Amino acid sequence: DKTFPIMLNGQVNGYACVVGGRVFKPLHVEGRIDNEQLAAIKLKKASIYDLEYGDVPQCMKSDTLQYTSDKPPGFYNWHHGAVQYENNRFTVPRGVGGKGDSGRPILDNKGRVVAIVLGGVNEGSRTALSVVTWNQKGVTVKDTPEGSEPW
Amino acid sequence: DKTFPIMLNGQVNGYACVVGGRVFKPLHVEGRIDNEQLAAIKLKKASIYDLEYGDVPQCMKSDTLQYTSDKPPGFYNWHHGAVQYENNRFTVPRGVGGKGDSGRPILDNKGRVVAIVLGGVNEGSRTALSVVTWNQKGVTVKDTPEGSEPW
Repeated sequence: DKTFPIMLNGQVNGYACVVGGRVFKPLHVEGRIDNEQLAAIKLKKASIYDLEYGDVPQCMKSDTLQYTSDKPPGFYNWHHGAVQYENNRFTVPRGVGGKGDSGRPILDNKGRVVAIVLGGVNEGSRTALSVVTWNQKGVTVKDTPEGSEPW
Repeated sequence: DKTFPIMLNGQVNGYACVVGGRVFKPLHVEGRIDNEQLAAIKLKKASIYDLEYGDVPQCMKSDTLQYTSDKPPGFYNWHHGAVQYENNRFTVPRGVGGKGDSGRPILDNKGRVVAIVLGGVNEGSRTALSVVTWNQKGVTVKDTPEGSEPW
């Protein structure tokens, strides 16, 4: 797995992570990408999408496995423990999921990155997030609960 | 000894090596030289010669000892074992001496770099190389066996 922080002013401001099929960088924030191999790659950002085009030589291509439909409620391994929910983002503990750690992938226990967080700072006594994943049939759609800011 | 790979796209494409008297870089291939001290040195390439001018401060000057005439057939320490031949380049093992490792010096067992390889990919069930060294009286001449490509 290659999940890389983004270098801004010599400190971490983002967190770039490569995914199956295409290499991914969260283009919501800026900062020089730490990896030198990615340091010479053109940027392809859409109006609302903040994703890097996959231009890694196909030796290390598809570092991960993408995620299909049929979301279970079960455990998804997160950087800070497992997450367990199905209707929307898991009720992450308070304090966790704040700010400054943009671009963190939530993966299945089977190695299938279910979604990519793009904010969702607080959602009450619990907290869900604003993320993007396949819609129902494999459509890269973002869902943003109200009160969502990059985390 | 300072033998340095050449940095192209953040991976090794060449192999620069400093020699007695003058600092050497194989200018046949390109790529940013890894060493910062060499990163600010002008380039002096001839029509057929791919050698860097020696512009290192004379503190580390003459890192090696050059090689005189009277080639013995004996062992010359190579990056991949010793080499033993006199008429031409040693019958290197098959598979060894392929491509991508340009700029590798062959040294005497006494610390005297007999020649510098500049290709010679394959020469049959054995393999010799295309190299450059003193001719007979100390003349920097290249010999290229037929079927020679940079290695």
